[PDB]
Amino acid sequence: VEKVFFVTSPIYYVNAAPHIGHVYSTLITDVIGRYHRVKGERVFALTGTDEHGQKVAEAAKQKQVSPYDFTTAVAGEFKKCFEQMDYSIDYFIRTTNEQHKAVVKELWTKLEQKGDIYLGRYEGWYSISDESFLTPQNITDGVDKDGNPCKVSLESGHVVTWVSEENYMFRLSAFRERLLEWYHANPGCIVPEFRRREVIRAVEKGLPDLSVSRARATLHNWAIPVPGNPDHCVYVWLDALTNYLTGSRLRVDESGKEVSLVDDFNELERFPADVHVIGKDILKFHAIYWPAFLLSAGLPLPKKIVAHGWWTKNVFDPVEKAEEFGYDALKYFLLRESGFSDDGDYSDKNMIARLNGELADTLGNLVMRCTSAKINVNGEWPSPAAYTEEDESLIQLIKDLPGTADHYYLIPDIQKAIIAVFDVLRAINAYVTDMAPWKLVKTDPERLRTVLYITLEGVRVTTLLLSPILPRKSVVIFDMLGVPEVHRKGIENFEFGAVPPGTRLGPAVEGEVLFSKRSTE
Ligand code: MET
Repeated sequence: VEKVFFVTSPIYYVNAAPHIGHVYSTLITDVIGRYHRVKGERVFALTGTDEHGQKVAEAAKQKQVSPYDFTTAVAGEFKKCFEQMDYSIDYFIRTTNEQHKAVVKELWTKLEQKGDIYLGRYEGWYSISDESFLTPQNITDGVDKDGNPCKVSLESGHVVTWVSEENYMFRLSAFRERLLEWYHANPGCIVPEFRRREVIRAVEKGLPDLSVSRARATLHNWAIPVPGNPDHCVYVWLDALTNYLTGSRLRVDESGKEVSLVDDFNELERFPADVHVIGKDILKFHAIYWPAFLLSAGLPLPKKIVAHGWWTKNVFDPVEKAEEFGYDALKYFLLRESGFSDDGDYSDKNMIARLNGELADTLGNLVMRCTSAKINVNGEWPSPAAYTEEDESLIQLIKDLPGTADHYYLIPDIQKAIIAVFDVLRAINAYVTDMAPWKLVKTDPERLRTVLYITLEGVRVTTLLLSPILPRKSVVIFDMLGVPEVHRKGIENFEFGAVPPGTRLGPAVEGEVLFSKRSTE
């Protein structure tokens, strides 16, 4: 089916300021989005804030301001951060939004009508900071900010409290079999695989019913009322997970403000998400609860959930570090340095290593070589002569790259996609050192044409597939290479030889550097 490619970040709690956790999650969302736009598809990327809850109100209480003021402000801080980071997210959703609340009421009522919601009790442990229900096996001893003998979550380490409330309960136990079918039938639906195996083991152990309402007093009334029972409020997580459904039904205008909420999700061709980007901290909510709610309501399940190494909830300010090293450079580092186990190194020493070693020396260097007036004497893409077997060996790599990178982007594994491109860049540099085109201006012009054309085309294709990672620098590179706008996106232009010979380069700046190297501290 030809739909809108729907990619989402998680919606972040507004109890605190934007930090790297959120910037990272939304960066992954943004890159996936951009890739599918470069591929020439329709894209809706969603991000936003998660504004109801005991945890938010109790943080608004701390600053001694009303919940409406505190959330609006922090939401603003989030919006500004994402504009500074230079994402291309299509909409910013807020759970305080009135359209969103309508959708939550719709969904709640649908679940009630199915007989999947009932009035019961929850008597157990709860982490206010995680907004998570925990069994006694998931808790152990620890300390509070006041350093007293309290209990804490094994998951997160935040403080837990015992809760004994009469709650509206969701019949999650009844969705154990159908969830297991979904996992085993769609083995790519949770990524990476070891997290898929985690979710499956957990559901096989057994599922308790899930409390989906709280008594309004406990939430400091900062929540959505349960339809037809204002004594209770809706669990922040059913509220929160529903943002994806809300998002898929909002018409948005030129400026990014929402204007209309359609009745039927099919009208906009967005639901369900093709990728949900999340941190490992919130895997169970997205891989167990969410599909069960959607199963209950007769809605379609998402295609992929990708859970990364960081935690979604010693200073490291992204906006500071981007101002010091470059914006695209930082994004490159975060996407290249870590896969899906979180153990990677985020020191300056390392970023500089990757900035100099890879962005400057591999990519940047190569861009300057194939454009410089010394080597490229006519300032154009020359017409190639006949190809050696060494020429063919490089061309073959260039031709294979798009398919390879495409499979990686689709997993999705953005680290592996980058690596695949840089493998081809390293190869092109090797070909250039070997060919030595700087010598060939004097001795052999017929040959230089061939060498230079291949270089240029390798640089174009590598740059095209890197454009979701380095969106600004890719534009600068293409300008230098003189690539017409039409050839900068679309699967058509993944093919070798898309730009014809005789294409003129962009004008040069006598002092232009693509990536400037920085000192080993
Ligand atoms: C439905 S995504 C909710 C995520 C949660 N608000 C967090 O910040 O981790």
